[PDB]
Amino acid sequence: NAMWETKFAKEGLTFDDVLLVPAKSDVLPNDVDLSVEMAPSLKLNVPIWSAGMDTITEAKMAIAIARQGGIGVVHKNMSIEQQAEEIEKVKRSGGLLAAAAVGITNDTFVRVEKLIEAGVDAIVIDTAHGHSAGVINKISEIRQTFKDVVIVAGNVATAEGARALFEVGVDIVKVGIGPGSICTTRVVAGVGVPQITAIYDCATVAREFGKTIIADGGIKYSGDIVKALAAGGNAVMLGSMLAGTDESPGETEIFQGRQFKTYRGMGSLAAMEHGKLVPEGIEGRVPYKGSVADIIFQLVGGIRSGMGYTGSPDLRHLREEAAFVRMTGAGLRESHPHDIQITKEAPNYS
Amino acid sequence: NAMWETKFAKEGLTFDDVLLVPAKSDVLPNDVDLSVEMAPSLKLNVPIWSAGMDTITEAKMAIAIARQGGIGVVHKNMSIEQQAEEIEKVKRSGGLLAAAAVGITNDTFVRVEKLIEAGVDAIVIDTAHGHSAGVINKISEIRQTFKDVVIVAGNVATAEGARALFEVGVDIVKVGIGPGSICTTRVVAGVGVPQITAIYDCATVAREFGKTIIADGGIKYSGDIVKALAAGGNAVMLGSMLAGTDESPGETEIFQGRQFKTYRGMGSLAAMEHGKLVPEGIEGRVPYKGSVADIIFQLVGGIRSGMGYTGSPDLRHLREEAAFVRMTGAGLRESHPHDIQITKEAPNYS
Amino acid sequence: NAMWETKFAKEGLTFDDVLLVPAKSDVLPNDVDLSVEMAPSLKLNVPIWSAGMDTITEAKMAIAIARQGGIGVVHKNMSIEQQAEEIEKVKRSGGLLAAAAVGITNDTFVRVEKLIEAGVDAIVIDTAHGHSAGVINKISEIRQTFKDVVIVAGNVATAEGARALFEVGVDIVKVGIGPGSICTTRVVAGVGVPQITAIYDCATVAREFGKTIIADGGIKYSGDIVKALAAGGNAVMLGSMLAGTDESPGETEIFQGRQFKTYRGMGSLAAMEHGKLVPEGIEGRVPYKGSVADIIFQLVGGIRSGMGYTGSPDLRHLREEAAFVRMTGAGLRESHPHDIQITKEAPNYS
Amino acid sequence: NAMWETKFAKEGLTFDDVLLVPAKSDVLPNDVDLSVEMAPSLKLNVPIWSAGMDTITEAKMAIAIARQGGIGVVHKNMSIEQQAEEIEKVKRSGGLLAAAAVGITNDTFVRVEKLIEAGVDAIVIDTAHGHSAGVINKISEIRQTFKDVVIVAGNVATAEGARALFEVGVDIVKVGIGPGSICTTRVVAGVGVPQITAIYDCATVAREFGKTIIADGGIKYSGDIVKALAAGGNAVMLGSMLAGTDESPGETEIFQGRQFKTYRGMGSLAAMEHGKLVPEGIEGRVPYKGSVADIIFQLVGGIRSGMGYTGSPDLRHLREEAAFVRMTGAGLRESHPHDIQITKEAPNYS
Ligand SMILES: C[C@H](Oc1cccc2ccccc12)C(=O)Nc1ccc2oc(-c3ccncc3)nc2c1
Ligand SMILES: C[C@H](Oc1cccc2ccccc12)C(=O)Nc1ccc2oc(-c3ccncc3)nc2c1
Ligand SMILES: C[C@H](Oc1cccc2ccccc12)C(=O)Nc1ccc2oc(-c3ccncc3)nc2c1
Ligand SMILES: C[C@H](Oc1cccc2ccccc12)C(=O)Nc1ccc2oc(-c3ccncc3)nc2c1
Ligand SMILES: O=c1[nH]cnc2c1ncn2[C@@H]1O[C@H](COP(=O)(O)O)[C@@H](O)[C@H]1O
Ligand SMILES: O=c1[nH]cnc2c1ncn2[C@@H]1O[C@H](COP(=O)(O)O)[C@@H](O)[C@H]1O
Ligand SMILES: O=c1[nH]cnc2c1ncn2[C@@H]1O[C@H](COP(=O)(O)O)[C@@H](O)[C@H]1O
Ligand SMILES: O=c1[nH]cnc2c1ncn2[C@@H]1O[C@H](COP(=O)(O)O)[C@@H](O)[C@H]1O
Ligand SMILES: [Cl-]
Ligand SMILES: [Cl-]
Ligand SMILES: [Cl-]
Ligand SMILES: [Cl-]
Repeated sequence: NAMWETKFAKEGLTFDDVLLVPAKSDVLPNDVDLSVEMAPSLKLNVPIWSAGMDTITEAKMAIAIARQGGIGVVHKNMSIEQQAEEIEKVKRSGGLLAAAAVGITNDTFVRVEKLIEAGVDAIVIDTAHGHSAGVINKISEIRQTFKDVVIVAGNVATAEGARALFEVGVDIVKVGIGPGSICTTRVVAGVGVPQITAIYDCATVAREFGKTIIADGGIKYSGDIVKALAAGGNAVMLGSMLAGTDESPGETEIFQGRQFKTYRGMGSLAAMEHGKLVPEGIEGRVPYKGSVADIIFQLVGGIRSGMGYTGSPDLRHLREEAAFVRMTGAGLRESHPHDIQITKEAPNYS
Repeated sequence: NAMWETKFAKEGLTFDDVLLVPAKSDVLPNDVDLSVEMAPSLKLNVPIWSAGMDTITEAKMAIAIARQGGIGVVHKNMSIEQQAEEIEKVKRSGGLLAAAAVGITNDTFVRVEKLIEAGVDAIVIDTAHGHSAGVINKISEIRQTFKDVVIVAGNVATAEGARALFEVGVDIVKVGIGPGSICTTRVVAGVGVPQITAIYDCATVAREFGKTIIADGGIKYSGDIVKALAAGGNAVMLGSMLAGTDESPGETEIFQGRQFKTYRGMGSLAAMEHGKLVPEGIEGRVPYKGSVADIIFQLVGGIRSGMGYTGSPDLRHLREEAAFVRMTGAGLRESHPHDIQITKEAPNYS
Repeated sequence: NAMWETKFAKEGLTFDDVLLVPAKSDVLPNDVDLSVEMAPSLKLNVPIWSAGMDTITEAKMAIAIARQGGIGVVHKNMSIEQQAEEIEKVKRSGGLLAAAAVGITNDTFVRVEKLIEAGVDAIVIDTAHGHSAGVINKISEIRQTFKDVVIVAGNVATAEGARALFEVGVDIVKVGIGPGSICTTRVVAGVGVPQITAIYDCATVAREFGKTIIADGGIKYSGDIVKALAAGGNAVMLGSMLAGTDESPGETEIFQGRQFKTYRGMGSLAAMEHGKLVPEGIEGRVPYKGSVADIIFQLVGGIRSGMGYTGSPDLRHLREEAAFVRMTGAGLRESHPHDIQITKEAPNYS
Repeated sequence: NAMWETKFAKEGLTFDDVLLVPAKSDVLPNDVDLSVEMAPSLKLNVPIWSAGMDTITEAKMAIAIARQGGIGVVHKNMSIEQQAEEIEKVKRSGGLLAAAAVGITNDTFVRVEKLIEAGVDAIVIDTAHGHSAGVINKISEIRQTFKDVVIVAGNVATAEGARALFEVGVDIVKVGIGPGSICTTRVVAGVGVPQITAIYDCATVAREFGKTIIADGGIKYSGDIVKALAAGGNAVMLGSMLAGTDESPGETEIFQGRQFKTYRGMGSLAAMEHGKLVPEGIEGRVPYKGSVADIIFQLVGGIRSGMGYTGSPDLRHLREEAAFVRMTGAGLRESHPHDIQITKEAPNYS
């Protein structure tokens, strides 16, 4: 049995397993082009999507991140009327780009229709297991019903899963099973793929179709964005790094003389109340980060620095030509600050 | 010398070394079939055995877990009359399934006979080193004396050990040398096999015989059960995850304003008093977990979630067709929640 | 250049990298033979040498460990008259075995002569770098001067180093560069070999000569002794595990309501005062352990347990036939107790 | 696409991944030759450069380290007149060797000229990404303008980067992208090479040209210097290990009853104020270390000890002939002191 014999053949890498190799460079960081074409009708100035989560992205977040060159995915833990109204708030703030999450439920077709009426630019079909017959069949039916809307669908973590979604007309495949900071899928179900490998395997398929992927989950620092893009992601999706900003939906708390905000998985127990299956996320708090504009400024600055190191004048070169080097945990220790008592907080390092 | 030259050839994986790869799925988690045939006369509704330990399973535990679809192994740190009486309590609670542990001692044959008189469904011949001449010879003699009883025998961690036990008529081989949470076998004797590899090597033999194995020890989360089953285990045995429940034999203590219960290895010093050799277990305490019904509900929910991800409609497909991906410690860090202060305890994550 | 190209070819394992595989066994732990012939005139009942260190072995320690079946190496941080007098105390306690450490200094020949006059059974030529021209030349000269004395010489960590010492008539080669608990050789000089690999490479040479080796340093638990012997060591040398016993030279201190004893490297600054080069050891304290008899009882019990698991009826079988399995750090975590609050101290686990 | 297929082919090692193998030795540590020819006109008695950082090296540091056999790189976070004046202070302290850092800015040519007028011995062209067209072109122009000055240029971490700099007449290539203790390049930009591999790849090129390299960053102990030199570095550059000395520019602070000094990356926010791009360093404090003379004495003593172990009579033999052994994290744990409560601080181990 080939299936029995190859049970443990596959290997997987995540962000902390790899570094990008410096290469000959002709481009300064400030001259790098960060724009990316997600689909023929959807181009971003910076390759960053904000996560469709009820503690990350409502209209306030989507407005802030679109003004920085990204796009926000308004979460679906609200009525169809409310979610459409959030989209109208974004479009009425200068015609900014806006995306909106939908599930595979009995309201999906009406919800998509009202979101399109509100001016939405992308529909984000968000499911725990995108590589399933019922999901692929509904997606294909959505694709034929709404022929002109940009469709993001996920999540998958394998070539075969990304191919199954591109085959039914998905424009953008969202990649990531288990890497999220608030996620417990891998300890509760035992299922996942290390995220760098998942990006790489799915990007290989996306290139064959001429489409794009979103690297979703597990990003901890600006350098992880560069790794995610160089592994083949056309853009990334961020929760943890946008959590605790002014524009995120919560209100700040004071715990032990310091400001925090709530960040919780959409599969946590509390989040599923807001909208049977056992939880696959936890509920937590993160330190108050400040404004989205300031955070994106640091992220973008890390991407530009990385691309100056790799000689990437645009994201295409970073995706196609940047090489990695594998490292051990000892290499990870060398990569972070070591043998030093940090006295002042850096704006891009905690 | 081939033995000298191959001293370090073998490699071993445990649960934290691997993840299950998501695959094309046609089955929702709630429609998954969790039943397993351990032997022609013994079928379980959920593939879970409770450990034959004096701080895990007496009649109260065996009743609770059988009512959830599993089976309990009543421990043998009691007289023959007492252990038979515990079995009668289980059978008088609605004819529930019941198993009972026996050693290889001078009372084994009488103890097995009285347990069969009490209505026991499986005999669990529990030994530290199942792959030994004296144990295999007594087991074979038990097999010929009691021809119709389901026999579990262990523990082994190699193909040759599992084969030696199946060769003398053992119905179910219990697998695990050293992985137990309360176990020190590997630091005291230096002996063991990482548990995923041990399950896989033994399951390969079990398939040749048409018999089954129990993956015993080292399970920390519900996702480890899915890994254990996908590595070839027909069912798992749990101590740590059932420790501290209402139905476990101890009484709850209050330490620093919180409830705990005693959990100790059957090879710890205190456990061997209750029933020379140096200890191979420690004595500890675990937080109070609540009822067995609530804990099994979370475990079962993780198994169903995992099988929906792998597209396994029953445990046979999970055993034969699910693939793994290997990961580093960095991948393990990504798999658990990271970079977040958990504020609310999840029912399936500590 | 082959030397340039193979700079990083070699790989090395230590105790925490490996486990012993259980095998078919015909021998109970209590029936195992632990005796070992170190040289034609030197046989031990248990394969354990106590370290020649000024906080481990003087006459009191050598007496206690010889009474348990081992042999003690009286340290040389004392005059020739004093060290010879310590040996007389051992021989006057029932003719017990006794060994004594010598350096390569300008008193070595007189010191060896007086120790032989006192009845010493083995001379332990202790040097930091045994694989050096000056050391090998003095050793060869000692071998020809004292033709009938058992000679231990070390330390080396490679086949070529062990071969160089056996070539000049060394009876027993002591193996270990850097693994000691109190040792900083590897961080100060950058030099060493992981200890399991060092034992294995040197044992390969020892078998060709028909001689023996002592696995010296890095032993943390009784299971490490079994790994050390199965990797090819004929016996082990212990410092850390005998430190803090009643029979060790220090007096007990009380720190924060608990008893401790001093344990320090013979290359620490303080130890070199007692007897230029930069220190290669640290000075520390360990918890009070109790009597040597009780500690050896636990160690011996772990060895017997390990050999029952591997089916080794004597140490020859363990050396020649026991197989290992390699494991990751995740496997190490599974091997120790995990996910449990230990409440009672085990006699063989801290 | 070969670039796509080889995205993860490369592997990298750092100091904690490797140990030096002991070898046959004819040379005592005190007889080892530590001198190194960096360029035909620049020879050092010990192979150590002090880092060109505003919390490490001004005239006071450069004087102290030159008096120990090394050379100091006076940092450039000061005017041209001030930096030239610091160099005059060094030359007026007995004609000691002195080096000075320059950037690639609009003052570089005047700054180099005034530093040469002051008697500087080496120019250290310090850039974040030495493998860039603009940097290589300015360096080549500096080489043709100042034909007789020793030129150090960096930093690179690849063979192709080192080759590009040697091709334009650089005498000494400085190697290290990301390993620095105060450095965040690898987490902010995602870019780097584990330092042992980076030294080895660049040294391979340096040998073809007959030139030299400086191993810059990540050195934590004296043993790391030996590893860095044996991996092919002709000398090392130190920040962390010289930070907090009397001769470093800061003044000592008292924090919680203990003395500290400020150590900060030249890419930290505060350091860039002293002289847009996002920070790539943090600001911290280190314990007060004492005098440079005492620290160098310990470092040099570790190098001599290492070379006695490897049988290296001079640095050429260490570079060309010393072999390494690879180890896991378990091997790293064995290499440091373990299972001991250090009571007295060692002069070469924290
Ligand atoms: C409860 C869990 O929730 C989540 C898991 C992962 C990511 C999340 C992100 C946002 C919100 C919730 C999330 C879940 O839906 N689990 C789950 C597990 C296996 C499944 O398998 C299927 C499925 C299989 C075959 N056909 C259709 C669906 N749905 C599944 C849902
Ligand atoms: C003291 C130790 O106890 C246990 C070890 C491992 C798992 C446990 C689970 C429940 C209760 C006690 C356990 C033990 O029996 N150790 C031990 C070690 C090696 C042995 O080897 C043999 C043996 C070898 C050859 N023939 C017969 C028996 N019995 C052995 C017992
Ligand atoms: C100071 C250090 O001390 C020790 C190191 C390692 C183990 C110890 C155990 C007990 C007591 C002291 C120890 C040492 O001797 N280091 C040292 C380092 C390199 C050497 O190289 C040579 C040497 C090389 C070539 N010929 C003769 C001697 N002796 C050396 C001594
Ligand atoms: C802000 C950062 O600062 C440093 C980074 C690394 C080491 C440091 C050591 C001392 C002082 C500052 C350092 C930097 O210059 N980053 C940076 C990143 C990418 C770059 O790419 C280029 C570049 C690329 C192509 N042509 C010319 C320059 N310069 C770059 C500078
Ligand atoms: O509770 C959940 N379980 C599993 N994954 C989740 C859950 N909630 C959000 N996610 C995923 O995790 C991503 C955010 O991960 P982060 O950026 O690492 O914090 C989201 O964009 C989702 O893809
Ligand atoms: O003290 C002992 N020493 C070694 N293994 C033990 C001991 N007691 C119980 N076990 C094993 O450990 C299992 C429980 O492991 P856990 O589920 O990881 O807590 C039991 O089912 C036995 O197989
Ligand atoms: O200070 C020293 N530096 C390096 N090795 C030492 C030093 N002192 C003792 N040793 C070695 O370390 C062994 C003890 O190691 P332990 O059993 O792991 O504590 C001794 O038998 C010596 O071989
Ligand atoms: O802030 C910075 N970012 C990145 N690297 C730096 C920065 N400042 C200094 N370095 C490098 O780090 C080296 C010192 O590293 P350390 O010896 O490990 O403390 C310096 O010689 C520079 O090569
Ligand atoms: Cl449409
Ligand atoms: Cl029967
Ligand atoms: Cl003699
Ligand atoms: Cl010039």
